[PDB]
Amino acid sequence: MVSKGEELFTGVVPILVELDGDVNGHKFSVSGEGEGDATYGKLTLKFISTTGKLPVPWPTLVTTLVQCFARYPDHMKQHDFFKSAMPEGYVQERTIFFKDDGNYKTRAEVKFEGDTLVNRIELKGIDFKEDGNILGHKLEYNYFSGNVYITADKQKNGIKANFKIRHNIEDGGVQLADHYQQNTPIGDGPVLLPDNHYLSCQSKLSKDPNEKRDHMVLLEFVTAAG
Repeated sequence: MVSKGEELFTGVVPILVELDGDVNGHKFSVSGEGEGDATYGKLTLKFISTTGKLPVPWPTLVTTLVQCFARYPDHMKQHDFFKSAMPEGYVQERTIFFKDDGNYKTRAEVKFEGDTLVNRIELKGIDFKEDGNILGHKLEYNYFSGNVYITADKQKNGIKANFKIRHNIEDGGVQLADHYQQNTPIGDGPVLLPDNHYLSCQSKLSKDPNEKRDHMVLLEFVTAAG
């Protein structure tokens, strides 16, 4: 049978993202608008910086800026924690260790507001080197992929995940970002605790030729597997 929360994602769902960030005392805000279609695991979004000068590369913010839009194959639907927590939603927490540099710590609440999926985020970054790859803006703006490895966290009625992102440096090298993640439902009802599996993710960053504010256009595909 079709799950309650699963039925909320059969079609195109509008998305709003709101992030407040503080990286080594540099404050910034990001507003995102777009849509997701979990039938195809497809997200299309436009992000705009609204306050302080964006102190970090846009690519380092992709993973923080809604895994309920993952396409879960039919044979895997009973391992989809994310949709099962809806519409009340879940809290997502991460620490993102940038190798030989600082870390982000994030807390996000993901839920429906009416028919819109909303991601509200607070982001704190510390210990970043002021001429490093992040504060020095030395990362390429193009494309990366990821495998989010998900395990059940039945103590907290949620999940844990960890994964690595390799961000291309302009010089040719790679800036590693080690992600550690926990998700806990906001409601008190039953959620699907999954067997071990992963999310295969692909992110394509682009620019709106007409847009003069600091911004990021994102096309993303997310597919459960394993």
